Amino acid sequence: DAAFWTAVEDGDVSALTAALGTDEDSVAAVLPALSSWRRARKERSTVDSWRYRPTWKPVTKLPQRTLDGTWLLVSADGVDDTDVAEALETGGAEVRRLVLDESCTDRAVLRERLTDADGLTGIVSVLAGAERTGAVPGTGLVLGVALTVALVQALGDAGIDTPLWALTRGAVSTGRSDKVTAPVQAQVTGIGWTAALECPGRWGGVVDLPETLDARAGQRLAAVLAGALGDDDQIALRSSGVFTRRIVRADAARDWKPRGTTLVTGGSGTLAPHLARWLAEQGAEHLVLVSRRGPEAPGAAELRAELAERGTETTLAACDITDRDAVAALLESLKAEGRTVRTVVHTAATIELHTLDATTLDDFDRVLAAKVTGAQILDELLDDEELDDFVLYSSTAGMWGSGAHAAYVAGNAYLAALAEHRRARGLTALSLSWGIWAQMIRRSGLEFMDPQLALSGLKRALDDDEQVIAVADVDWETYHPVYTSARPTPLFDEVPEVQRLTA
Amino acid sequence: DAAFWTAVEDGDVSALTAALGTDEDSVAAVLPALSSWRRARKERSTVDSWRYRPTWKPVTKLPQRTLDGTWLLVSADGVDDTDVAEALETGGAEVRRLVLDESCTDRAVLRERLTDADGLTGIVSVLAGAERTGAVPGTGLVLGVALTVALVQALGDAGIDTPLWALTRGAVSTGRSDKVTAPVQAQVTGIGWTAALECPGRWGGVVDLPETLDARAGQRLAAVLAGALGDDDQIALRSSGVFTRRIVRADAARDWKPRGTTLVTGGSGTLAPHLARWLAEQGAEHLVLVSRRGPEAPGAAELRAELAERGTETTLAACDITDRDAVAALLESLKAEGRTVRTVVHTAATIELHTLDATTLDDFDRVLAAKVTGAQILDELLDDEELDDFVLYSSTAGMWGSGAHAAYVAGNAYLAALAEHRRARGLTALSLSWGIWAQMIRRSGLEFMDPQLALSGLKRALDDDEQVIAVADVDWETYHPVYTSARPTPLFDEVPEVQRLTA
Ligand SMILES: NC(=O)C1=CN([C@@H]2O[C@H](COP(=O)(O)OP(=O)(O)OC[C@H]3O[C@@H](n4cnc5c(N)ncnc54)[C@H](OP(=O)(O)O)[C@@H]3O)[C@@H](O)[C@H]2O)C=CC1
Ligand SMILES: NC(=O)C1=CN([C@@H]2O[C@H](COP(=O)(O)OP(=O)(O)OC[C@H]3O[C@@H](n4cnc5c(N)ncnc54)[C@H](OP(=O)(O)O)[C@@H]3O)[C@@H](O)[C@H]2O)C=CC1
Repeated sequence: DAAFWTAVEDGDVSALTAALGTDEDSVAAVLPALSSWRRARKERSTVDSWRYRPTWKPVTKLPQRTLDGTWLLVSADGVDDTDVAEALETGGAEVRRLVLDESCTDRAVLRERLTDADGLTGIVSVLAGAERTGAVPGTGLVLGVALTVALVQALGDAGIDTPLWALTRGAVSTGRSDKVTAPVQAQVTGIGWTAALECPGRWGGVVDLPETLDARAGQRLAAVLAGALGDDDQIALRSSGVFTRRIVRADAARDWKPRGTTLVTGGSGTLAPHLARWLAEQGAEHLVLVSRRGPEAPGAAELRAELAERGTETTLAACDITDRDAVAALLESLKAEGRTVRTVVHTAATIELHTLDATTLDDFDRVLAAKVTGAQILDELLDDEELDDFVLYSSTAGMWGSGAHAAYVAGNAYLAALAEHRRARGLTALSLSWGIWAQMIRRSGLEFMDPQLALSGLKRALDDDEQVIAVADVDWETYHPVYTSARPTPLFDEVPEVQRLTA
Repeated sequence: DAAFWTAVEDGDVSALTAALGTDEDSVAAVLPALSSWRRARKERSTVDSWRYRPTWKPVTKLPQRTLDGTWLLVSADGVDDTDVAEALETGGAEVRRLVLDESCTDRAVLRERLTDADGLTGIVSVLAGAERTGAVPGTGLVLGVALTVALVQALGDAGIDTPLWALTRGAVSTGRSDKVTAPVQAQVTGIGWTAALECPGRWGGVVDLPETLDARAGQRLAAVLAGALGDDDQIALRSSGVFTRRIVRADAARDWKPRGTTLVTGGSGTLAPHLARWLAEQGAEHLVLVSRRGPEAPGAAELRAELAERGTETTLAACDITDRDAVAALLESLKAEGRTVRTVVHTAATIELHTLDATTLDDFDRVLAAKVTGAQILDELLDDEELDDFVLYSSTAGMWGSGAHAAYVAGNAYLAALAEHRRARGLTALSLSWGIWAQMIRRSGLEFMDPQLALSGLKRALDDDEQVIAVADVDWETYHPVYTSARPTPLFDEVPEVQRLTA
């Protein structure tokens, strides 16, 4: 068999006409079409091993357990704690409220408030409630987001090794009819995931909270906070009970074709070229590539021409997607040609590394602002009528944590949520998590992907009206052990090849 | 893939010319030859899962251990015990010699000698040394063979539950240059294997002994007898150390063609017809089918004709292979045509069931005498020059034990040994262990085989100048558990599918 297929895989051989004994003239009559059919099969089959979804697994049996000692409950602005204070009280603990203000975004200012606060038993932050937007210049950062990075920083500054937990509400979808209601808080989740990795000694976990925290949910939360679930840190809480998160392989409904005008942000970018070629191969009649540099960008003028030869008019535009009125200018402009944007693809991003201890608000802001303010602005303006697609580029760094990627994970998890939140209200949106496209890097367990195969991923996704998926080549037998080397986790236990390993 | 091959497997479809897109006229031009190539592949691949060899696994680390209490050492005629008595003495035990005589072949007569012999610690029989041939009328049974069945019978009669062990010397080949020197004793092995199954409470095991039992080998034997090896009952002892037996799958060198005259015993038989057809398909120009009935046998005259149409003169002969002078008559006869017998195939057998407690010497003799005296007689007479093949038909009931098959196992294990003994002296011989050919039976874990596939087994064997192999379809996941239900054993641990199960 391997012999047989190898022979057809390469072609230009008679090892077959031997092994089969059918003349020879009727071999190369069939050979290419068979050689094709297995090129195709080989490529569907590999791609298949690249797709993954995050999913929520019910906890069948929640070990009964209560809280002990003292717990600091960290809020801000006008974030209500009561409902959560009550659960910790009735769950057996003594509660220290620590309210914060915008000036605490400063890690020095904040550490000054952690006096009379050692030998705590646990810490609990409901800073994700602080969704307010204009309260820390000159950043565009969300209040609670900043305070969160602050809080983590101050505690490592102060040397407080007591375990920290973050609570969101409305940032996860356990599925069913569990709408995402506050995509913003998924930023904190994002940091949470990452802090798990960076400072595993003092990170508890993160918990989405149900619309209403009743008594049972109270008790449940208290048990989770206590330590009930061991190493299981990503947790949702519903009135139906408790779920922990897993990453699963996707199971191996229509067609898809680029109509009207297609917008692509991050045009000056690295991946942008592959996508634009690809889209021109799908019959794209007009591509708008947007990017601050835009026209006068290092590959801009030649790929413009390369696409103009295949029949695709591609207008380069210079615009900053962080600019409500520039983008509004451009959008309203084309509508006056008049175009119709049927598809947006949002690759606008600046990937800068940075650790949580090191980073500053301004690094954090720099990384987020393009992806994020990008999407909200696109989300505000775009017509939402007729435009049948709205694809967001994302990363596994953001379907789960990565060391030193806190902001990018924060930004990427927001994309997914904003995607889930839009679908929730009946609007189209796909957040797709790549995946590294084509050595220091490659030993981490990640493998690089062919841009075309990788775009096969995206085709399938677009055909299937997905809302969030990953497309990535992972060698789990080296990835997993790297990943867990400090902190252990069940996040990947349901990935078959990761099971074999565990045994 | 399964789709793809199914389509070609059955043929007469265009699901391919679709899935491939290569016209359609050039599909059925190739389809049959491809459809053939996978018929062939499918059949090599199944057959492959049918082949097995017995093999001997070195015991790396022999738990140090000695013997305790009293051991009865059972001999006969002029079988020397000393060398073995000394090992039990120096190995820490008190020794009761119990010599037997031909009249003890009677289980009543024998039980009268087991008075003053309870609360023994173990029993040891070296009855396999009694290879003498004319000492129990009217049977042709080997002395020690009969005494062995006797001994087992008397002990269950007497209710003595102390564990029994049988020693042979020269009946196994650990491989290397380990010649088989006394094929006869493998009969006792054969019973031994079976008694393991029938009365597992009082059976110890069986041990081949090295040419010379020195002190180290003494110590080793004493440890084996003590209980060192636990559940491991088939054991060889060499100066290099101790081996236990395993059944392994064979690994998936020339060609083979039936020349001159081919002799087939068991001609009137069930399998004989398939073989004769098969041999006529290999270009056999003359088949001698021998069998007491011979000419006037239930299918004889028509298969004779059926083979005469394909060009193969097949002479039916009436002869009893238990008759040194009849067989000599017939052999010498044909040489006077003159023929030359190039190939013998020895299927002459009477498969009657019978338990060890129930059986009588005469049942035991009936079953053996055809297979066995058959082969010795063939072995004595045949020219051994020019005749390039000498195939013996055997059974897994005889590559290992079966309940109630003691005699057939005894006879089948002798075939293998006589095969190994002939090769040892540079004579050709193949003992092939089938395998059931095509429901009460089939639930045991055995599956029936196509006569043609099954003969593919034999082809490969004959091409490869094998000396002993099995060809059998076994469902191990039901066979193994049936097999071990009373008595546990490692005999099959090295068969991959039996490992999975154990876990
Ligand atoms: N490359 C890879 O292998 C991987 C990529 N990804 C994801 O895929 C996407 C593409 O990555 P890649 O192309 O490598 O990233 P790049 O950094 O190459 O692309 C960023 C593009 O966005 C533009 N951009 C930056 N800031 C702004 C702004 N304020 N307004 C408008 N445009 C801006 C930049 O153009 P300009 O500077 O001209 O404005 C640049 O061309 C990313 O969003 C990333 O999350 C995920 C995993 C791996
Ligand atoms: N059938 C199966 O599925 C299996 C077969 N086997 C092995 O394959 C072989 C063939 O089995 P099968 O054909 O079923 O057995 P059969 O009982 O059908 O064949 C026995 C043949 O040998 C002849 N025979 C019996 N006694 C004597 C004698 N004293 N002299 C000459 N011939 C004698 C008989 O003919 P007549 O009475 O005319 O003399 C009979 O035709 C056997 O040796 C067996 O060990 C192993 C496992 C399964």
